[PDB]
Amino acid sequence: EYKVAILTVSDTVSAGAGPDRSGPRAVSVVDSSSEKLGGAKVVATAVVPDEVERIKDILQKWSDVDEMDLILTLGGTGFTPRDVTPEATKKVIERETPGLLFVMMQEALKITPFAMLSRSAAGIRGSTLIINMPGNPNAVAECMEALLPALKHALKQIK
Amino acid sequence: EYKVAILTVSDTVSAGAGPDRSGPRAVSVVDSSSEKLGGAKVVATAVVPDEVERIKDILQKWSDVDEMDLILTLGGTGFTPRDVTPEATKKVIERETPGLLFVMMQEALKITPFAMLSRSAAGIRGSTLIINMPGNPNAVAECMEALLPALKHALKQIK
Amino acid sequence: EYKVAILTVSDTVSAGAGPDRSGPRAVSVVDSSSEKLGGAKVVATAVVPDEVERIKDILQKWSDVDEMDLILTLGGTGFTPRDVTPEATKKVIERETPGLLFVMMQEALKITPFAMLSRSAAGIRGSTLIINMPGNPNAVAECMEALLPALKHALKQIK
Repeated sequence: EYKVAILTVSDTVSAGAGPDRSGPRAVSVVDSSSEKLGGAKVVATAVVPDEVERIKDILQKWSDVDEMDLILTLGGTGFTPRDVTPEATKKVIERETPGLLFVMMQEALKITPFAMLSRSAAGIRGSTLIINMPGNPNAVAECMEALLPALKHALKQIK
Repeated sequence: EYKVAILTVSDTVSAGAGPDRSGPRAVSVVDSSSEKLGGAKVVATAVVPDEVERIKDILQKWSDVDEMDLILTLGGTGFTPRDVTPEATKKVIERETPGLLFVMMQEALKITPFAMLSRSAAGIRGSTLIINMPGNPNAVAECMEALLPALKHALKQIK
Repeated sequence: EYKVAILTVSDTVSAGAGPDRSGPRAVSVVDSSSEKLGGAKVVATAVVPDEVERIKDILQKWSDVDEMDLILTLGGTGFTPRDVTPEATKKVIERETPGLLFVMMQEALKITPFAMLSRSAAGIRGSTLIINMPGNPNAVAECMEALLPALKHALKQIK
């Protein structure tokens, strides 16, 4: 009923130099949150390198052509010079959703102060909600737990 | 002494299809916060539909021509495709006031996690402070309570 | 090992009409946080008036030409019409670092609600981290305490 897609952003994974350890975790978190999200299913994944054009193209495609309801990105959100996910994300979103970002930061900071190094963006494009999430496997579970109480209503409101 | 104006953003109310239930609440909250705000009075209200041009025009007019000290908007801050108040507001403000947004979000989240679905913007234009607030009648009371400790000094500082 | 530079923004100080009371405090906070920051030293200070061009030029110079690792600005962050530091900073940064802002706001609000009147910006330009901090002498000590747990890793990540 809600079409979720998960974008892994990683030079390493994209080059075939390493496995995606976060993608599967994210899929499985969404999957077991399905009821709480009002019926949602991961319907597509993709891997891109840490390059803004590659990130933008997918977000555009998944929003404008495939009409996903929810896109989660993983990675490319830190202080490393290659971390460009938020900049790519900011170019393509139309309506910022700063409350989602406030909640993720607030909860993540309860676990570790290193949370302050996340530079995630989030917003709506067309009728797709796009949320940047950190690249390590536990992050999606933690962010999804923080957002989950309200994310169902978020997706319903977007229509 | 401080001139407050309150803008209701709502297709329904603007079309005459329904009453403004939030406007009068906001007026009355400002009014009974007058002492705490250093002497403030709601001096004008207006209703506009959920259209960016209509919203921008009023914010411009009230800031540039009427020289309001404080403009509160109500509504148009959610995830609904018609909710365009923050996008309108972002076009017309000059200096962001992210602390006001942090406080409103932080307090609202203590009451309900659905607070994360607010996309309010806020900032200064010329010498007018503009704050987006949620469309339901209790929200202005709650946001004003969150901001009130420091809003007096905010208005003084703007001159 | 990390090159820190501290910019004081103040019409009064720049004109010679008054001393810098915050500058020396900031230098001394960085200095005595050196170990915790992985070896950092204030290597340069400058004073500029409350004018965006003056502020931008220095941030550009210190980032592009001198290659500072960390720039702290002091002052020009409130609601006063001359307070233009964040606007100047926003023009020169490339990658926002909103978690640093979230943390400073969160911690400052524990001390006083007037913290919500800070409009600080922060972000990375090239490989320089720029953080706006408030103009009063105790602020840099407080903000640095809030950021310190993670700022070492921030500077390492930027390279």
